[PDB]
Amino acid sequence: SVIRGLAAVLRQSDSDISAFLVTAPRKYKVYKIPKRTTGFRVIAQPAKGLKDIQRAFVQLYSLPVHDASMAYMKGKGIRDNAAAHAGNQYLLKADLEDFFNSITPAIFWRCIEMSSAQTPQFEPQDKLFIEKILFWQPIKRRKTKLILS
DNA sequence: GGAAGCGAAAGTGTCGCAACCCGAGAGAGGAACGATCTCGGGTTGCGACACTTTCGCAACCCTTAATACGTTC
Repeated sequence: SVIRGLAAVLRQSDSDISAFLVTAPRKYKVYKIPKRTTGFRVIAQPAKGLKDIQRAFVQLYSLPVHDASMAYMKGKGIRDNAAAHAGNQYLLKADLEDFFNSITPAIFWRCIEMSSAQTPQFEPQDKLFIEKILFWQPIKRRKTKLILS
């Protein structure tokens, strides 16, 4: 079903979407961006074909997001985030470690299962395709390690 | 995640020294052997240190990226 939806949006055949997705987790270009002090960050960008599929997926399936989440939200940004705290005198900042690379298919599916608000329902057959759409395989030899980039 | 080279940490084995034991031997005391002391060789316990083994830092960025200027993750 996910495949049919994507094929319709991208005006492609079910077969060509399915074929592309077989090795989608490996279709990432890896490069370095300089840090502002010394050193580099390593970035993995999906190939163009995969980016299109990923955008289509996000368009087709609305996942719930809390109002406290300020990043990547339409009409919100760093100004809104800062303004939320401007009237208070005491401040605490905390950070999550390796945030994106900590999110695995296992976490994703657990969150789907646990979620209070109306999550899209996926057929078991679609779960494998979704994993291939959303998660990157950093290590060629280790097919079992999929993470968000 | 983890190349290649490197060294920290930690466990094990080696080996040389000191202390001890043993029998051999020249020959004090005084006039018959053999007292006392030292040579030379062997054993055993000890502990400092050499040797061995494992771990972990982080090169590379995989065929697969985009290019109007800034900010944030």
